[PDB]
Amino acid sequence: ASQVRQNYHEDCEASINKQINMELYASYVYLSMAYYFERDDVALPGFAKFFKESSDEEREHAQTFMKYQNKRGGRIVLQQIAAPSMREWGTGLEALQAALDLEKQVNQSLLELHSTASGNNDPHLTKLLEDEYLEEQVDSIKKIGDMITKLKRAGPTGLGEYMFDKELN
Amino acid sequence: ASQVRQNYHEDCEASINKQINMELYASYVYLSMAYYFERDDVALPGFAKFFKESSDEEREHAQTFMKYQNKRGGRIVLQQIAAPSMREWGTGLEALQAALDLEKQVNQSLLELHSTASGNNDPHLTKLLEDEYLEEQVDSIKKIGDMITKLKRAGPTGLGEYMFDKELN
Amino acid sequence: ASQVRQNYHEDCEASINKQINMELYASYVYLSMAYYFERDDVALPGFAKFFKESSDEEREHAQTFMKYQNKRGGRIVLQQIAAPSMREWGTGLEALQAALDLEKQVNQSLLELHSTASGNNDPHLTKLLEDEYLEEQVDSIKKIGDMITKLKRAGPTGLGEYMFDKELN
Amino acid sequence: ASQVRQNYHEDCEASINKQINMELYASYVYLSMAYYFERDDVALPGFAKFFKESSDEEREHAQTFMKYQNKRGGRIVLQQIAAPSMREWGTGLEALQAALDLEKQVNQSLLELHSTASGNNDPHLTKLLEDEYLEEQVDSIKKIGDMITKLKRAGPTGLGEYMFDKELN
Ligand SMILES: [Fe+3]
Ligand SMILES: [Fe+3]
Ligand SMILES: [Fe+3]
Ligand SMILES: [Fe+3]
Repeated sequence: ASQVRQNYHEDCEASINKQINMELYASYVYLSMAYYFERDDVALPGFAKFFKESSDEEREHAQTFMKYQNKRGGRIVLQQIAAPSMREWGTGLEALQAALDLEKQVNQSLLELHSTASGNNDPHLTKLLEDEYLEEQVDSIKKIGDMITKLKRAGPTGLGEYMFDKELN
Repeated sequence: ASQVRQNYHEDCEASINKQINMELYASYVYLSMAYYFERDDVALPGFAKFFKESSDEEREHAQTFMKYQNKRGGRIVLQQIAAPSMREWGTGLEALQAALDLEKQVNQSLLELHSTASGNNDPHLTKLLEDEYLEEQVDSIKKIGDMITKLKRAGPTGLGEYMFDKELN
Repeated sequence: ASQVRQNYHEDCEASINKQINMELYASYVYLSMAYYFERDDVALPGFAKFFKESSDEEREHAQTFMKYQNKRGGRIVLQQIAAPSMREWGTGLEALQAALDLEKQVNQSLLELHSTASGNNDPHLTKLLEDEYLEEQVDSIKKIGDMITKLKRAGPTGLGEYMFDKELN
Repeated sequence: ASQVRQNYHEDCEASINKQINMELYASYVYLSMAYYFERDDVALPGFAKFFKESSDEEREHAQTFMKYQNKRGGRIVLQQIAAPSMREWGTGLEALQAALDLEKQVNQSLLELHSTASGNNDPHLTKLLEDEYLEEQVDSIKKIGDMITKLKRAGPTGLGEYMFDKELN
């Protein structure tokens, strides 16, 4: 064990590692989405910049978990990162319904982790998750939900999608 | 009691108290509409900003009458504020016609209050109403009218509404 | 309907709607007190400014819950806002003890709402309540307490109240 | 008659002259009050500055009436100015109850004049009075009423009056 380790149970150390992987996976789906919308036969630069910033952001989240793992005395164990579930991501609206569901799975994974931290009476870890991750996921979800409604209104394809893309840039 | 009351009749004092309630109700209707247009399944932020400013400006008008009541010597009587007729305000065009409707009611009330003021030979109260309320009300009716015409032209729903929303923002 | 709702239970949604009403009522009580202390026969402008800011900060809290309801997926239900228990709030000290009383009621409500949030394992709702409401409420109770003690020392009426008013300004 | 005179009835010309005198008289009472409070055995510099500014202000009002008399084609007829009703003005509170009543008489005289202007269908003159004089008198009255209440609270004499005077400076 570690010299700084205090009130840090093996269960929570294990879930932070699985969470790290999950965040890297989401970062990777989003990176895949960013350059999909930069294809000449797609050409949605607003959508691309948006999923690029999302990929950055998820990768940021993984690093903060890694830093926390070290801060409490746990040990970072890095696993394989899966291929993006798709190689081609469809229409703008389809890519957004995808990210909505993906941020929801992550939200679900984070809430299960907060439950683990309560159960093990780790107030430091519950505060971490309530302040850096659960706040972030709920805002992210609401933002994409707004976007899905806005994009459906403009017409999810054709001229409306062209205009919506501009406003996302 | 009061030491400033001069040429201030009781049915004008009563009218002002009843007007303060009407203004607070309208403030709460526009507040209601404000947040309706933030629901993730409505997502019309321009409509939301326009109605939040409207809630503000109506609450201001109520405050201004409260200040007036005291300036003249009358006594403020605040009644309960009715719940808005709706929880869901429908489409952007339906909410605009609701506001147009509502502004005209407030205008009619204000014009009755102006009449009562003349009837009792209160030139101060008429001046207050003419400079502070009837001027603003007729302006605000003309604007919501312009808005309704523009929105019907842009196509009341669809891409047009998405575009008309962005100008309101 | 909503596309963002995740881990958002109905009795928390209901509590938030009932809390929004409570906040709007308190906003209207402080509004009432605000203008009471402007009557030409009361003329306590420091007390008036303190209660007008209080009306503002309570209306803000209601708005913040409204924003939260939408962020989580719940649906805002606005009820009628009761008329304040009084039209004349008595002396400066009597109005302060009224506010102290009222703030504690809101605090008790908020603490019940926090309890309901834990009961349903909503760590987001507890975090919202802890950072946004319980923190501000306990601060505001401590301030009105300090105020009440100072005003009783300065002599609750008389010259002391005239002087204590000027500090509040 | 005059080359610019249009829709200006002899009645309204006559009342503007009596009003001019009245304003000069009030200016003169206030000048008398200003230097009363500068006596070594009184020494209330706040009260003095306040009635000095009032004397200025009333004298200003008389001039604006004179200018209006010329603007419409009437002719300024200047009468004797009475001695101030008192040579010694008593306590601070007594001087303020005096000015309150004096501004009320003037308000009464102005309202009678507005009535004359309505009766003669002179919209220019009713607008003049509603915008430069009735607005001014109601504010003045409310201000002095506030002051009478504030001063009674501080204790209308002794230490409280000393402190109130400072705040008026
Ligand atoms: Fe993440
Ligand atoms: Fe209004
Ligand atoms: Fe509150
Ligand atoms: Fe005057």
